[PDB]
Amino acid sequence: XPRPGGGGNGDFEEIPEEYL
Repeated sequence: XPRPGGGGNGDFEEIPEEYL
């Protein structure tokens, strides 16, 4: 769901916040 960093400019797939 929520993209890493909030999304917007840089719509990436959901990446574990726990990792890096």
